[PDB]
Amino acid sequence: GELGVLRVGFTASSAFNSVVPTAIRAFRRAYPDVRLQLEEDNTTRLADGLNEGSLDVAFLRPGFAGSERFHLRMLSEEPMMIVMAENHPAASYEEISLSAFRDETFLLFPREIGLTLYDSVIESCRTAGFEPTIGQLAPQIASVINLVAAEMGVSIVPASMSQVKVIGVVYRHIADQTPTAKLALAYRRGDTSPVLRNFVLTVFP
Amino acid sequence: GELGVLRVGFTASSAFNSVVPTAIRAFRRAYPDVRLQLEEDNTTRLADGLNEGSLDVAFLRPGFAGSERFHLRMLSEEPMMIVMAENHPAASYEEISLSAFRDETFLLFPREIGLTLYDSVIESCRTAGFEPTIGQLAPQIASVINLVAAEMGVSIVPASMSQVKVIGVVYRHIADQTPTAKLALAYRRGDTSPVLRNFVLTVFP
Ligand SMILES: C=C(CC(=O)O)C(=O)O
Ligand SMILES: C=C(CC(=O)O)C(=O)O
Repeated sequence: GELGVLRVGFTASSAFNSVVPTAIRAFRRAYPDVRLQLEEDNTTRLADGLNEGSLDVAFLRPGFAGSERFHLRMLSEEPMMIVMAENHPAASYEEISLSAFRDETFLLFPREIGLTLYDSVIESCRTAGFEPTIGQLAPQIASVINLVAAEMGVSIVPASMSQVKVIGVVYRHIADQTPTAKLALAYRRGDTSPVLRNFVLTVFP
Repeated sequence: GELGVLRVGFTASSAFNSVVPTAIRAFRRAYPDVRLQLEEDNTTRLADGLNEGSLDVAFLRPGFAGSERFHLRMLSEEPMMIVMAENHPAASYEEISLSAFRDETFLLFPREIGLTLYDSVIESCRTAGFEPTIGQLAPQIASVINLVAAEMGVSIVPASMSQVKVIGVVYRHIADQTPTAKLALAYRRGDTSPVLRNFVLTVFP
């Protein structure tokens, strides 16, 4: 499996986690004659792509319905952080608890694209003792961060999204809970393709 | 047109330009009873969405084939910048000329999603006197930046993408040419909807 093409998907936020570019670069160097066709889409779409054979492997968020039909190998777990406007009152706090936002508007992406990550944001607020008020939905976490800059609310994001230094936003660690965003390598059961095997073994030497 | 829904599209990179969140927030405050349905997609898809009626207005890049069928109002022009790995030899230069990359690999997004921006990157290199070697394609400019962090090549991006401070990349202004990335508000000709009118007049008071 030194020649051919591999269709590799990942979520938009997952690309900001170092494991994704690290794996892509490592595979390209070890197997230069395998063309990587890269697709950026959310976990719901990536799982469907794996199921229908339009993707060969994906960096996605584990836990979705039917995930037991695929192989899932954990690649990164990272804390979740609050993103807020620089002038938000909580930005002056020495320690940030989620209860400070019990009456704040949360911006999010539409649940249907990534149920597990969306639900983990809601449950984080529930663990802090409140039902969050969800305001404007935006398509991706980067889109949400840009609306946070316009003071439309706050959000909770994978820690690696703190690289997205939109002017006028700040990222803070959460004093509660330690909610975590998870990234796994996903691929079909009983797909014995040697190219896929070479990719999986590159990601997990 | 104080009630209803407006379907608003924008490209993933365009959200990092302040005009997009500024306009969305201003409209939401002036017309709270109009629901904004936000879609993030590239200029090719946004133009098709406007044509088929699945979008009402878009922040897109002007110049595409058939653009004369729509209204296009310029909203922002910004310089384009080089994004490269922090350890690239040109990162030490006092002034950055595109000819320094004449033998470097350029990473880009697939041309079909945004012909005008893609072609402006190629022509920038041509104006500098070389045909660029295009390496790995990634789906969006943010995806490309993350691969630049893995030292897979360099790219040219709208200046506002310099907010995307992926660890291990740097952004530099270009000594040549002044290549510019353009953002326009696009909507259908002869669409007399009062909600759309209210949005357009919010963006251009
Ligand atoms: C918005 C999401 C959630 C998902 O696709 O699982 C992401 O960027 O990872
Ligand atoms: C990749 C592009 C080009 C386009 O969609 O016109 C962008 O993010 O703006």
